[PDB]
Amino acid sequence: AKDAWEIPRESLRLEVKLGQGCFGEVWMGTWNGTTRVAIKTLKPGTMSPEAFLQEAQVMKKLRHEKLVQLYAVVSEEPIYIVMEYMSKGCLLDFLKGEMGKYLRLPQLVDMAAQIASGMAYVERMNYVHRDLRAANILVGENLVCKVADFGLARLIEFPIKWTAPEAALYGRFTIKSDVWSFGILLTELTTKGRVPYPGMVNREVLDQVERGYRMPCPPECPESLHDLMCQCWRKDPEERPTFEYLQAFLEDYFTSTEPQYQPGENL
Ligand SMILES: */C=C/C(=O)Nc1cccc(-c2c[nH]c3ncnc(OC)c23)c1
Repeated sequence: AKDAWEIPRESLRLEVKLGQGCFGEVWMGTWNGTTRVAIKTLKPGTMSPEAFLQEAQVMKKLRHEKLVQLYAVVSEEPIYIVMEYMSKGCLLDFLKGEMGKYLRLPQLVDMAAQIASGMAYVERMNYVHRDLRAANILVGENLVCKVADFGLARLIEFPIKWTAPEAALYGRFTIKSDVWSFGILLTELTTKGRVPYPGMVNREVLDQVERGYRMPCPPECPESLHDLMCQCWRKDPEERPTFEYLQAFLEDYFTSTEPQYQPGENL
């Protein structure tokens, strides 16, 4: 028995590869002959069909302007998850590539504010994302940024570099472990997409972060924004800020917190 998200596969056409998802290719396509969509597919043997479809099931419950929106599901093999098309690709590639070279702090903080707004919704809905990072943010026209890849997201009831230590070690995933990941994402934004903890392997990251080590202020990043990162990286997850606070802080940043900001060479 199917629900009202289900469509027939013949209503989809797949034009062009957009890249590799976690478990199969993602394609740009059209739906019902007039809607541009993205279509996540499942590579054979990677994982079971319904484990793949848990991603679609979580997106059925989520609807916000800063989260990539589910459109439709084909729940018979070959499975397709059909969703909103984001024309500028993943944020990580955007930051690393030609276009991000001219991004400066006002645009980067505005992207962080949009991401914080989507995560504030996740927060209000009592969900956790667990895979928050620049590779899982998608960019659209006018530099809209949206939270994507809900493959691990879940109603509240792993790469150590982005994952809060209590989640990596003990599996304690809460919205505060996502707040930690958002702090790491802020470093990806202010370094034009560099890998966090440069020159450290995972085991060193784990040992050091447990000893109190935190990344220093990126070059030309204001101390006030590095302070925000350090708050997101507090050892005690309950001392980390809420996404509601991060959204407001970042939206108001250049009036309330850095009214004297001056452009630099890179930020
Ligand atoms: C950061 C690299 C990366 O993950 N790129 C990437 C892979 C697969 C798909 C996409 C992509 C691009 N536009 C999209 N719109 C909607 N959904 C997507 O994937 C789910 C999109 C980028």
